[PDB]
Amino acid sequence: ALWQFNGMIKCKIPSSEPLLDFNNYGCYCGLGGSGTPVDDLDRCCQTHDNCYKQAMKLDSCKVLVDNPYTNNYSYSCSNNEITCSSENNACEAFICNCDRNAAICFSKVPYNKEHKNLDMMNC
Ligand SMILES: [Ca+2]
Ligand SMILES: [Ca+2]
Repeated sequence: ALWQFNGMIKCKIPSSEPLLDFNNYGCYCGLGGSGTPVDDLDRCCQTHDNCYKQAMKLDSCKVLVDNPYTNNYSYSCSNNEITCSSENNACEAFICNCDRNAAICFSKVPYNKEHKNLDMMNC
């Protein structure tokens, strides 16, 4: 679920405010997205967007009770490291990994403030 994804980002980037810093950035970070990514962070979000699209088409996930935004899974944060629990079912496990990869990607790229709130004519 989104609140668990927020927890993962914090696990990796303690000094961030997830829902604020990674929203309305580039052509892909935030609800929706399309066009040419403007930088590396924008590319992480393009990848995460595609992962969620795949999860919504997974057979093990029930239509739209098991969606990525509200499906809770089991995970743990150990020394700024993220672990998806083996007690999770198939659908829960795929979503946990989408979030895990994004949290890591975010922690490995630069944040360019000049790319906040760009108009669509630039994508
Ligand atoms: Ca997006
Ligand atoms: Ca669940």
